Amino acid sequence: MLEVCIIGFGFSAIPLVRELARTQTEFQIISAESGSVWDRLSESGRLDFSLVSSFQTSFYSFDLVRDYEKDYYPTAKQFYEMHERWRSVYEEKIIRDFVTKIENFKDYSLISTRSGKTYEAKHVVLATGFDRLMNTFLSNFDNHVSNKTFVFDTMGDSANLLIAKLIPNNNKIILRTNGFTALDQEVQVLGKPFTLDQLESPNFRYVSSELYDRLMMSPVYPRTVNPAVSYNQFPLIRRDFSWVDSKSSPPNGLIAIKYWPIDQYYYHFNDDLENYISKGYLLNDIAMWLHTGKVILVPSDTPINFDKKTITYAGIERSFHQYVKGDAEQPRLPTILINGETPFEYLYRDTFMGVIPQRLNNIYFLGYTRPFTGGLANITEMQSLFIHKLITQPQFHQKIHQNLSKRITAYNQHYYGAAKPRKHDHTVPFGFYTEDIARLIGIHYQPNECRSVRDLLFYYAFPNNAFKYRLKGEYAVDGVDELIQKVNDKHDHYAQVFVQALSIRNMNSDEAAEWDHSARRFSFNDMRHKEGYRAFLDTYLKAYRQVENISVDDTVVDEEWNFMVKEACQVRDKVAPNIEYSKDEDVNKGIRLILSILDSDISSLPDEAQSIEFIRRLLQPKNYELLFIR
Ligand SMILES: Cc1cc2nc3c(=O)[nH]c(=O)nc-3n(C[C@H](O)[C@H](O)[C@H](O)COP(=O)(O)OP(=O)(O)OC[C@H]3O[C@@H](n4cnc5c(N)ncnc54)[C@H](O)[C@@H]3O)c2cc1C
Ligand SMILES: N[C@@H](Cc1c[nH]c2ccc(Br)cc12)C(=O)O
Repeated sequence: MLEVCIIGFGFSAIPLVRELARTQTEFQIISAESGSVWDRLSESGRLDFSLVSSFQTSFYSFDLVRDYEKDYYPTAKQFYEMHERWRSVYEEKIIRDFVTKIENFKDYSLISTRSGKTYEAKHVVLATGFDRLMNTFLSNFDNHVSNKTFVFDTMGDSANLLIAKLIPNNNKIILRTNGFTALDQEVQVLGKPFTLDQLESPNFRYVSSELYDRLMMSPVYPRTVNPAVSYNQFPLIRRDFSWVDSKSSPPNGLIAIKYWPIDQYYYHFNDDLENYISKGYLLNDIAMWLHTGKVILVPSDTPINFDKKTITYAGIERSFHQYVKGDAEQPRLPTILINGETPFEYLYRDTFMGVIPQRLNNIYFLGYTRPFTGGLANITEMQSLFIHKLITQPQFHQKIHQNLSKRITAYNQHYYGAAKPRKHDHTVPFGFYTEDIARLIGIHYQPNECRSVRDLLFYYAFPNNAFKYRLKGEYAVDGVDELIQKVNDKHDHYAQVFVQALSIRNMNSDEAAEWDHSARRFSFNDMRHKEGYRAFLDTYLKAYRQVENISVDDTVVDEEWNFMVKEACQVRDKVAPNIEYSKDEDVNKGIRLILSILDSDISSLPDEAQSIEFIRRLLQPKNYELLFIR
């Protein structure tokens, strides 16, 4: 009898397959001849974009320990090429077939395929990915279309990439939506670029949820009246967050689009523009789009007639080429029959950690948890270790399964509270989720075991990437020690984010919100760093056009657009003139102090002032309890 059957092989299954091979656990892989989105993109020649996520968080530890030399954003092509190298390694283990049904019994499953071949497996892993409605617009939709109006109903990473490809052909973009959360994928810290995922210091939640909340949420919730922030210049981008019923911030179920702010795009690519664009580094600055009016927001309830293909805003009945419904995404599960008979119904909240479903035996879900920021690799790598330990160690299987029902209840209380199930429940802050899996497995770190200030930085400030937990113990990866030193050496041991937490320990929500926005350039949606980039933007559009052999005339005028843009940008034409310290000042001093006491013993530190008292209490954080683990 087959010990393990993995269904679907793309990206998510790689780490688990690796661990099963290591313990010589008997496994077979079944995966469709047709492959995935990435093969459609490959063969239609549309691997012509880059990831929104850092190398550090998008490629697995066993690759990073060989190939990390610096932070960069991988291209679509580099991501697919990495899928194809790992497929080649394991191709002998893969049956090319399509699973149509799983019949789940007490300690085994009967798997049906389209060939009609049947397989019996004690443990079954689904790593089948998602059906995504937007994939067609990326796969197929045309790059010649020009000067048309498009209406999007929702704003996600796919819509934002499509908008990036549309804008250089003078296509006009209308977002009719109930707000969206966008974040600069990169932040300049004392002149050095940090991806946003490197600045979240998530283990500060254990100190207090209130402190973690005021440190993180001012770019998301409208807490500052600083007139430089997009959610003040363009109030329509604001969301209804009344659904949120949890002390854990940022909450599970929050989604953001991550985008290149034009200032950082310039710093990276100005020097060799066309060649960078040709590689898939595309400018997707939604905030620069709202600034220059190439995108406009209109109310959620703005009247639209699909019969005549017109939207009614600014007293103008406006004609559009295409309405884009908006990315719904569904896990590609085959029919699963409970005890051979009753169809299983998938709901994220009814699985433990997005992996273990109820009323099924020895069936695990790999790849159906989405990270709030950073790449999927961090999530799937930790899920792979969790599944590996559940499949190979019966004691661990029993320990998790015995009280599965109450772990799930305790998880849902902590992270969702009394909120109704939502379609984005599957979205988790990466640094909570990786840490949660690490504590479940026992490869986590103990704050009490920190000895030096250096150790405290590693524990609190070093990002909770999967490879953080493969330094030592049960799932150690060779070379992770040198990886961490490289990453620490390049990011000043994450002293800046440690200092951020220190700066707001004694503030309230509102004070923290003002402080986070006092910078010359604050991290997210800073509308002061747009105007001075218009010259660069034309160099960009021209370079893009040259790359894609496009002709277009920038003298054509859509006076109806102008009335709608000016109607749209009314609040901005009021607020932006009100524009015009602390964060820049506090960071620069804090970092000097911290770097000075790096190798100082914590326990020994004497009685600036209560910042030492605070640093000492980090050995004994008061909000460490996670009842889905304990
Ligand atoms: C446009 C786009 C951009 C993305 N950008 C990023 C990014 O910047 N950073 C990031 O970290 N992530 C990103 N992702 C998300 C993620 O990294 C990819 O979706 C990834 O391909 C998911 O890998 P997977 O193994 O879960 O699924 P897939 O890659 O889809 O692989 C699943 C495989 O299972 C097969 N299969 C499905 N059902 C069956 C069945 N019943 N029987 C047999 N075989 C089956 C499929 O044919 C496929 O070959 C992006 C996704 C998309 C679509
Ligand atoms: N005070 C932090 C906020 C931050 C940093 N990184 C983040 C990522 C997601 C979200 Br929501 C917030 C952040 C910063 O500005 O560096």
